[PDB]
Amino acid sequence: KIEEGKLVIWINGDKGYNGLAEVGKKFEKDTGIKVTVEHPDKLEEKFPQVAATGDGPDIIFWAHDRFGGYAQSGLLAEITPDKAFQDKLYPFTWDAVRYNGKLIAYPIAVEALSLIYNKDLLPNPPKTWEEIPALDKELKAKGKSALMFNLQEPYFTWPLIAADGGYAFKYENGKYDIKDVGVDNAGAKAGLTFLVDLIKNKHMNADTDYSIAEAAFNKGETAMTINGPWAWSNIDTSKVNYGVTVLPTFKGQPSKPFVGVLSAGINAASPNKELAKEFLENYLLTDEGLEAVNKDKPLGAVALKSYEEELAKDPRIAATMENAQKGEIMPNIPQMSAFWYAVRTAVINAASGRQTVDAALAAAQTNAAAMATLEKLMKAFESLKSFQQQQQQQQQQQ
Amino acid sequence: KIEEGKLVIWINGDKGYNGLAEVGKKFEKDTGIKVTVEHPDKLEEKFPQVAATGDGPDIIFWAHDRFGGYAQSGLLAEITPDKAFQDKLYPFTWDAVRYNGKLIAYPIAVEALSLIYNKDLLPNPPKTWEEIPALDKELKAKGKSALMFNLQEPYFTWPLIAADGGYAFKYENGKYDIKDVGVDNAGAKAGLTFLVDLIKNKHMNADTDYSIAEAAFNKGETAMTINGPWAWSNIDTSKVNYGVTVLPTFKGQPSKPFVGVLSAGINAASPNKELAKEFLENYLLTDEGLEAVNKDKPLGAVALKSYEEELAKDPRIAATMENAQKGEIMPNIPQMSAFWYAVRTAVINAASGRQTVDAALAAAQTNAAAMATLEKLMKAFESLKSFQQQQQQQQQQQQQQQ
Amino acid sequence: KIEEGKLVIWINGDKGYNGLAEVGKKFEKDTGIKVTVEHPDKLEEKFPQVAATGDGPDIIFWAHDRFGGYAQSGLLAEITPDKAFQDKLYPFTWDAVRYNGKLIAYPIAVEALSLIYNKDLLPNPPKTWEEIPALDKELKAKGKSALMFNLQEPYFTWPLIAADGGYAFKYENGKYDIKDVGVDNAGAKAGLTFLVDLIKNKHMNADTDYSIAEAAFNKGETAMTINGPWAWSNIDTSKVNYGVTVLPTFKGQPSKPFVGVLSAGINAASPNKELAKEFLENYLLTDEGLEAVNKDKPLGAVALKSYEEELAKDPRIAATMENAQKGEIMPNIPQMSAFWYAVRTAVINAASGRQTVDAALAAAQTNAAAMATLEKLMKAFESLKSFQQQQQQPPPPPPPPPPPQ
Ligand SMILES: [Ca+2]
Ligand SMILES: [Ca+2]
Ligand SMILES: [Ca+2]
Ligand SMILES: [Ca+2]
Ligand SMILES: [Ca+2]
Ligand SMILES: [Ca+2]
Ligand SMILES: [Ca+2]
Ligand SMILES: [Zn+2]
Ligand SMILES: [Zn+2]
Ligand SMILES: [Zn+2]
Ligand SMILES: [Zn+2]
Ligand SMILES: [Zn+2]
Ligand SMILES: [Zn+2]
Repeated sequence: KIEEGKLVIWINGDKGYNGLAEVGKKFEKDTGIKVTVEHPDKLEEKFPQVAATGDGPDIIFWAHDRFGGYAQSGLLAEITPDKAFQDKLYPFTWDAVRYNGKLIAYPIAVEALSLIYNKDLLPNPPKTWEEIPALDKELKAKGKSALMFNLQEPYFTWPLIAADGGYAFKYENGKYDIKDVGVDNAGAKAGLTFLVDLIKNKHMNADTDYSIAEAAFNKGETAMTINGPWAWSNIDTSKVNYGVTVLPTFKGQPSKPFVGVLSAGINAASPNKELAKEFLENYLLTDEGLEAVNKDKPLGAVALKSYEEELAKDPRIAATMENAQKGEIMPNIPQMSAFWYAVRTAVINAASGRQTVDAALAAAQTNAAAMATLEKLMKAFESLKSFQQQQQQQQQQQ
Repeated sequence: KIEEGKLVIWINGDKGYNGLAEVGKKFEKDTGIKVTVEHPDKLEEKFPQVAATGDGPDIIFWAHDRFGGYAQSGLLAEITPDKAFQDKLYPFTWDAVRYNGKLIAYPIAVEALSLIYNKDLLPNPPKTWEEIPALDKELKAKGKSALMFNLQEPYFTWPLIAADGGYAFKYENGKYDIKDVGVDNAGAKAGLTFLVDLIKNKHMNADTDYSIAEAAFNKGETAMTINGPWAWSNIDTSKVNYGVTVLPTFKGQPSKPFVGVLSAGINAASPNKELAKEFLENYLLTDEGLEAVNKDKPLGAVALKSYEEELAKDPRIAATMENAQKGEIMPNIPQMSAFWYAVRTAVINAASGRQTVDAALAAAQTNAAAMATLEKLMKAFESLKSFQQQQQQQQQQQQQQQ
Repeated sequence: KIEEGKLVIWINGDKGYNGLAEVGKKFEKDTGIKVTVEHPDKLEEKFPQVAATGDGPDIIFWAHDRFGGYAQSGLLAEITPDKAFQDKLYPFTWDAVRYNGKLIAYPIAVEALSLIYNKDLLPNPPKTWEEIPALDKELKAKGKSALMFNLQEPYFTWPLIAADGGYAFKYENGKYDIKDVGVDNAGAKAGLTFLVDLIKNKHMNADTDYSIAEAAFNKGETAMTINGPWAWSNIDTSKVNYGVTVLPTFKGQPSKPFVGVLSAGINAASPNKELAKEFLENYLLTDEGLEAVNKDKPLGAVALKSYEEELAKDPRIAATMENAQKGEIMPNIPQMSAFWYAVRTAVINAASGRQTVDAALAAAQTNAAAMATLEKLMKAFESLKSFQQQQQQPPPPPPPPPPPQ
């Protein structure tokens, strides 16, 4: 009992859900359909629980990375946008929303790391990573630092590593070639070498965690930090005059940051599949649909070109999109979670001086793809196999 | 002990074993060799203990699915029958007895599921699945039911799931590309959807096992049941005037039931190779040779064309063969055992309503890839504590080198 | 040590480290870089500890067989021998020091099983295995056996099993198709069948290890035995007129022993790679270079052509090179560990007569492909989850494998 001639939608309670209900209210006045917008506890964990029984929302708004886990479990139905509508958003986005070579959701917003500098002590930010050794020495004169960011998290260091040539998995025609990890090619090796070199030369530091990093920019002790939109709402509080632009280029090559995409899919057992697709087609994905959601909580850079250009005037949005346009979509696959853990145990050891670059990266590849399925096959089996035998005889033992 | 120079034969019991002694009589005359037949108990597991060591029977009659594991263990010897002899049997029975491109057994009899109907309620049975709902209410008025067959089983339900396009492991070129299941494509979805509908719309029950099915048709409480030749004798004793025909077609596509070709194979450690392949190729696989066994215990439809027509006059056999022709040759690989438990839980979840079609169904592919691996890792685990444990320290090394 | 501006070399306490050291003070004078030659304990284990951290020697001398885990763990650096230098060595040795298509070391010495025969009991040695039966009866009368070698080992039996057409994996350009395990084809069957036939035929015993075969030869109880260069020294002390020649041919085809190649690899962390390459190229590996090492302690067959044709004068050396050119460059991949164990139990079973040739040979490769992931993957995450999450002998893992009922 998901619905019956109405649209109940799910979206995280920190989003522009009030602006969405306004789009649902304008939708109601136009067709005659009651559009409930909800925002329950850890929905992304509770959704695959009820949607498996055939219940819950008609539509669910979430970042694409968590969608592959639904799209595989047959919880999302395939969408069907005509080519006329497919051109309205962006070429790179659609690619973030296909599972098994077929579109599984409508992309809403976008999320990419950008370079945040202090215009007061640094009015013209660097175009490359190569003057940062030059810039830190100059900054050390006034008791300041050129760069200070979280090295304890792979997502933050990945823009540099993947800048020259490195890549997580090889995306081939809407079908990631899983057996093609790229944390070994000279590009990934030269990248991480540079990162550790800055730690060695003392142009940077090692124990910089997110707590320290963000709070080192708000007091104005550093010239630059790399961080995504979620940080903007803290630089305003700190008064600090802040500029946002494209990341610096390494070896002349543009940096590759991982790009998430807030997207909305349609439930597999949601009878109102037409209305759900109807609401999303020309009520939310229209200029206003987003303008209305944007007012409640700004969603950064949007998927829709037409409204993306209207929002482009804002430099921060303008740069986030430019960073996203040369970035790699964070793979929506299940082995992605093992990659992160592998690359994390790499960069921690590489920076610490436990393993020389070339060794820890080549180790990551061996204990990434191989330790990806090892537990997967085992856990996924020992969970379902025991569960199967646990639930079966207990059903008759009730 | 080495199997002996005579042709020693093993065979379960249910089949016409005394019928082989009559074939051994035509064989003891021309070539003059004593053809014994042992009827062992639980031999489907006692074979890789005697034939593994170099003993066991020269020949073994058994369903082809079990022959994969025998074949893979190197216990069975490859055969090469005449190209003209191969055309003596149905081309589809040949693909049943192959491993990695190599023929490893002689096909005897086929066996597929078929529609069984009570002539005194359905004088003309439906060719279409879609008419099951309409026929149910028409019979419910008389206090009856349209169809009733086992649901706690993938063997019986699969025919419908597979009907549209759903398959186990893909067969391409005398092999199985295992990394290519098909319990999730549109076909497999459309099928199980339809089956779950008859359950929720009350045209059909959910908790129906085999016991309730077979009996209800014998008691005349249903007008159709899906079953094989193993229940023919029971409906003979029920005194119920029953028919039998080709399975109902879903979505204009023929329903595909799992096949089961009974076959004989010559084991590797059986030096009496030529005799076996002589006796089997000619003496048993003659027009008359099959009569002999069939006369003891009926074999159902047979792989041999010429003799097939002879029995095909009985519609019961003609439809078993017509349904085998258009079905899945039950793959003889190790991963197949997993396919069962995964669909087993998939179909029971879909029927009880606790999950849904696409939901419980997409799980089966994840369960198929997850169950197969550990089973194909646990049989080495048992071997590591029996070859690197028992062979390394229990026996010889402690029994002589202590 | 980390070095920086110098050259620290690890070899092995028993090889011609002195001869290498003389090349050390030779190179030292020509450039200005003092070369140190050290011989640590169990260095084959020590290297992947200290090298992984950016310490250890600049170059390492070891059998390419273990260089696979070094090249894979990213500890060794890629080399670049010019086209002219490539041709200077025996073509087949270059295949020994390749990883994922890349060269990861310089080959030095070659070591392959040979055929050692007593000249007194048997002047002209048999060139075929099919003659072993008839030769055995001939010697049985005089109270002697024709051949006795190690049977509780696949490194000694394999040469025959593979002689017909079998192999470990598949090398067809510069890679291994690991899903190819060829211990099952007619070759292996016909091979092992012959060997097992000999045991049942009583032409040879079943409970023969190394120590027995080495002793029975040296005492002159047997005519022939299969053994590498390492056993020569003991036959020298036994004063038994021995000769070494090519292995007996089976079914017309040459026999096939696994080839080992001593190699000199350069650490990835070495700041002075240029010196390491210049020392290993233009010094040690030119006639005189090896001439030094060989004099402190013999090397056997050598990767270099010029100095080989001069060493080959010794019949035994030219017979190791003959055997090696027909041998099977032993794979350095991590799967090789399981393969050995697999064949070990396959032969121990076939010899004892428990299972048929066809069974033991099919059951070998299934136990091998299952074993390849049972430990190389299981013990790989087992220790990773143990540490990165945390807060000779297989010793099997957990967890709970509940089946049925
Ligand atoms: Ca349109
Ligand atoms: Ca608000
Ligand atoms: Ca007749
Ligand atoms: Ca077909
Ligand atoms: Ca030292
Ligand atoms: Ca000089
Ligand atoms: Ca040159
Ligand atoms: Zn909420
Ligand atoms: Zn500096
Ligand atoms: Zn407007
Ligand atoms: Zn109905
Ligand atoms: Zn020493
Ligand atoms: Zn003999």
